[PDB]
Amino acid sequence: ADLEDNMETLNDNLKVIEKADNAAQVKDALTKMRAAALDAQKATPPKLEDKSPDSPEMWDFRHGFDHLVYHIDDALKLANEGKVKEAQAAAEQLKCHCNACHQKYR
Ligand code: HEC
Ligand SMILES: [Fe+3]
Repeated sequence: ADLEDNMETLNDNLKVIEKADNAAQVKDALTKMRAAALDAQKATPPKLEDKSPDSPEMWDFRHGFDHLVYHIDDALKLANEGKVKEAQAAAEQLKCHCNACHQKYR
């Protein structure tokens, strides 16, 4: 999918997690977020269109998604342990990282 669609997937599923009734629901949402993060990582954002694909900016952009995936994986651990509230709180730790990338590259 294109970058905009993957961002909608991230945004929608964070809301799903916030509204979830059990940890399996959180797990399913996080799983979709993981996949959308890795698909987004393949994209070139508009603001870097005129930069080298090997530029430090593009590596930073890509690495931002690695870190999002790292957080998703830690929250998945909690979700798979049935810890719905902890897993929800861990998913909220994503938000600053959404914001930081947006500040740089949106
Ligand atoms: C870079 C490492 C990013 C991270 C991490 C996250 N987002 Fe993002 N997002 C990024 C860019 C470069 C853009 C602009 C793309 C463009 O074509 O203009 C966006 C945009 C969004 C949007 C808006 C989509 C739209 O059609 O305008 C949303 C709703 C969004 N991003 C959500 C989102 C969330 C919830 C994230 C953390 C879970 C997140 N993004 C991380 C780059 C990056
Ligand atoms: Fe972090």
